[PDB]
Amino acid sequence: DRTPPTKVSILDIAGVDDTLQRLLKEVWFPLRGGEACEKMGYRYDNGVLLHGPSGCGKTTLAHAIAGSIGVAFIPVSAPSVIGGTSGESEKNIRDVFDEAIRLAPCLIFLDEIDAIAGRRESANKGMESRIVAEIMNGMDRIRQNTPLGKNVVVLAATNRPEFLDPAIRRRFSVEIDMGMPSERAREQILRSLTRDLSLADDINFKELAKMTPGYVGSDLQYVVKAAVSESFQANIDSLLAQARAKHPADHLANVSQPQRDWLLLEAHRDEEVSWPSTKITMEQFRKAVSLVQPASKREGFSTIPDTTWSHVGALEDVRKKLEMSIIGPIKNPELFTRVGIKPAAGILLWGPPGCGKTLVAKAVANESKANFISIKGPELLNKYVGESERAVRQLFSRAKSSAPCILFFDQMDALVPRRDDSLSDASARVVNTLLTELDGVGDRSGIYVIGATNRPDMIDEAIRRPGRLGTSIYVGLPSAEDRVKILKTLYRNTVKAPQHQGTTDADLEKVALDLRCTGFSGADLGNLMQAAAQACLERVYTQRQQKRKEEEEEIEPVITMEDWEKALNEVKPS
Amino acid sequence: VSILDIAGVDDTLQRLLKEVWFPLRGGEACEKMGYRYDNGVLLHGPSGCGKTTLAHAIAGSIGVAFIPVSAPSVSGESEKNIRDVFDEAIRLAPCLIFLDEIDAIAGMESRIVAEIMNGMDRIRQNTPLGKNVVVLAATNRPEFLDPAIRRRFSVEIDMGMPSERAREQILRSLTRDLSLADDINFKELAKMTPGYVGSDLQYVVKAAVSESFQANIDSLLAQARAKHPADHLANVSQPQRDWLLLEAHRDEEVSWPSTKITMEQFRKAVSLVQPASKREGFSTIPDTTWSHVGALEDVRKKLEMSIIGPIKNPELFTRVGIKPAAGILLWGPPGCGKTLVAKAVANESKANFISIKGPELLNKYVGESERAVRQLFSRAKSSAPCILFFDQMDALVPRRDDSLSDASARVVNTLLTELDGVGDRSGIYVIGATNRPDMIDEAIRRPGRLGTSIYVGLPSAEDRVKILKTLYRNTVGTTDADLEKVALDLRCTGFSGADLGNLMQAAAQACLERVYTQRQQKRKEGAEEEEIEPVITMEDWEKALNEVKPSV
Repeated sequence: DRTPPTKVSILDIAGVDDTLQRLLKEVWFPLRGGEACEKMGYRYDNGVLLHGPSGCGKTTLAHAIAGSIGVAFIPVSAPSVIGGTSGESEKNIRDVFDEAIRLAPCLIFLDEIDAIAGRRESANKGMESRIVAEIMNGMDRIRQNTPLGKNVVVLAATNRPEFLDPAIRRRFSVEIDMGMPSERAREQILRSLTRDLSLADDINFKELAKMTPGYVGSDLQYVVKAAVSESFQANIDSLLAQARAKHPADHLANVSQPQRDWLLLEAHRDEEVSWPSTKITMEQFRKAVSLVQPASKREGFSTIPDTTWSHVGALEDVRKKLEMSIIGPIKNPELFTRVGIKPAAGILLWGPPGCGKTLVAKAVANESKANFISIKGPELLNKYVGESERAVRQLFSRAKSSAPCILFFDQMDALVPRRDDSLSDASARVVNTLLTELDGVGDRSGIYVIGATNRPDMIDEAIRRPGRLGTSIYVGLPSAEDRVKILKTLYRNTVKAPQHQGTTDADLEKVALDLRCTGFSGADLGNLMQAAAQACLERVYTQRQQKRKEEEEEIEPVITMEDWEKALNEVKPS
Repeated sequence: VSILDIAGVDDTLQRLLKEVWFPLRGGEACEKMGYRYDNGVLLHGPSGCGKTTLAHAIAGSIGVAFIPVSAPSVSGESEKNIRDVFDEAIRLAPCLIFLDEIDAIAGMESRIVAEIMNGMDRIRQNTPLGKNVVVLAATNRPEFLDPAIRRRFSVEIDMGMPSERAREQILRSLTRDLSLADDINFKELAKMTPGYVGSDLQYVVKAAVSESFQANIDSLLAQARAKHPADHLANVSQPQRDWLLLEAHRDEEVSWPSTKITMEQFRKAVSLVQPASKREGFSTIPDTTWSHVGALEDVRKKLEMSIIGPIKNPELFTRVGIKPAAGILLWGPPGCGKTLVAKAVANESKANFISIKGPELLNKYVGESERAVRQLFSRAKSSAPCILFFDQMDALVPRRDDSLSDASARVVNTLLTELDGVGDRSGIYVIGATNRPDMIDEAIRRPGRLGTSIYVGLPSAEDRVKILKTLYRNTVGTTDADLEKVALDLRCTGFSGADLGNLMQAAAQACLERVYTQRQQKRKEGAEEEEIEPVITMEDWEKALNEVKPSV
């Protein structure tokens, strides 16, 4: 078996243009330009490493390169060349390299180098170091035993380059990082995948790339399949209706509607009808967002909050400040960079206690359509010496992974004390890391930090430096008349489910002027409405088990004044 | 036909429609769409649930030629056979391909997996785009398949708890050639067979056959006993006597009665067989009533509004616009009657009740430690609606003030993700039970997840009377009125479910001490007639109550 390549050609891959260009100069040139090596009398062989996150299409890229070059290609997987009998797996590697040198020129894709060559330092078992030594000797066999006219190139891929032994890691000449696709790369991948498929003219790939911060190419491959399935859903329902009308015959049985129609589909079988030509509607792409989970979800993704600026009352000047400071750079980075405005990485919110300042950050996150990550107050402070700052640094690393990102801390007053006084030592060990991280990335990384505090005058001055959390904004408390819109939008987007109901919009205005509902914010009003609905449902459940006992129906979801009255008598501010 | 013989699988066919019927028959829709449609349907379920039956049903319903492939059906020659199958399948398109027990030959087997990969690629690239073939397979365990095959086989259909009609029809599909009487009524057997699967029904029918023919066997035994005079021939023991009687006779054959298995024998076999596919299965709806649980009227109402209301009227909460909580949290005295509280809610909800006995899910495995948690939620979703009980909640997620143990983090994050995924409409609610609220992971107590903390109270005096009555009945005058006063003792107030049992055991200690003193005195002073008496009077309970102290 000469191991011929396949047809996974470049037309199916995109978004890796920066990396793919380097391959043109590093792997294509030696493989078929070996005649240049022979004429120059210079052995020109190389080993290329493609290290990147899992599910980035590395196998597809290798297959595409092998198919495009057209030379022999021998893929090797790490588990497939491991034998229980100690002394035969090394024979397998030797035979693979002998085949490579014999069937020259060719390309070797030794997949999952991390699973075959670990660290020799901790390799107690002789097999682990034996494999590394075998690869080391085989690389020299490659470099020497060549016909001088047709060199061979070795391609390897992994996910943890640090896990590789330093010796084997050094042998691969150029290590290429295929990071998470950017907006342009994601748009290119989405448009390339939807190549042969008929697309609706209103499909906008740009804002497709815009709502997917943390997805990966494989995640996009699942998303396109989900959207295709949703498009086929309407055609399947149309087929079901066409079967119900084409051969009604009342029914051939009395089992169930899906089974009853599937009998008709079975009965037709050979009969065929023209299939309507449907184009994937843009609504289905947005529907597919929830159908495919992101790879970077479990790692504290904290999906974009659904709360909008409606949930917060008035504060127009505050919203203008936020739009000009954070939203604007994210919305139109080109326009702001035209003026040369470096996006400030830090903003500070101070004033009343932690009533609803979190919702302010969620509003910015939703407006910017960027990932939001929060922290449960001073949860980062632990008794151990080292892990106190390790979580802080992991936060910023994850924010690097999911760009853009929103890192909103909670109650910094207990996490970054003023270190001017010669008091406490562990606290300084964390604030120093915080200053370093803030100073590190504020320009174009897209990771903006939002402060949360209620005594800004007692916070340390080094953080309030410009570029860091130096933008101080005083978020107050919404007034009574502001609560009119808040209650209306809270009730409207939640229930609104069918004159004879218990909406009573005037009751919302009456509640908004409650004398005992003073210290309430966007979160407090939402909690109050939740409590009122819970009390109303309690009343419904109580009444349903008495009047029916002495059965009419599930009587009513009607919400009366007494529900809100008991809620306000059973609510505590802050 | 195919559907008529396999009913109760409405969800299976509904999920199968647009992934199977669409490409095989209406493949030209994709050709007009210009989209290749490659998938591998992952079918999972215990043996006997009907994987082979549904496979042969789709094969007989499509009407095209089908090749029956199983695990034993096919180091290079079997690979060539699979190439022969696949190349003709793509050549003879459209066609249906199914590989039964695909797990058993996808572990030679690695070469089989490589052949399957190459075949799926060649189907992807060589299809006419208008008449394709679908690689269908069924596995008794999804975990056994290769992870690469797992990712490639991203299409799944859940064959969960078999329907009553399905169970009845598969019972009849077990009894084709069985010589049966006319008294069999398969309808009631399925209705009283909630917690069994196809293999379990096979066990049930085999036990029924064995018990039915036990009538023939002991008929022969009685005939042999009456045939041979002189009382008996073996004085050792009854079964050895039966075997000795059967040995000598041997060749003197008799007309074996043409016995037909009766429904009564099936009823007898139902009780004997109870595997439940687990330690408890899904523990079919408990019979505990709210009269069993003592008082807790406020607690009862809180459980109503928190869990029972969402279960009874799922649309009501959506109409009010409140997402139901992920479940409840229980705390207070030790685990005396928390299971009663959970079982009462399960019984009123009339849903499945699955409980985990604390530090049992965690074993020496670390890879499967989270897999067990995932599988529990998967089965609960399959058997929706269901309630899940976690007593001794401390055994899984103590306070993570110091997030050091990597396995603990892997467990807690996975458990949080799974419980958060399905808490609103899927009908699965998880019950958390422990002794102290403050020894649980903090990332659970906040709203949305298990943030509803409910305090379970100690049993009352009327409950204490019944608690004493049950245990004292198990110890066997009864003196029920005396036990009432014992339960009404002021010094006995500071007890709980565990405490009364230890109090009774200590009272037995004083009683037997008095018995020893009487035995010594009567034999020596007052011969050794071992006049043992277990009667317990007020002196014993009073002395034990004074000698026993309340717990904390």
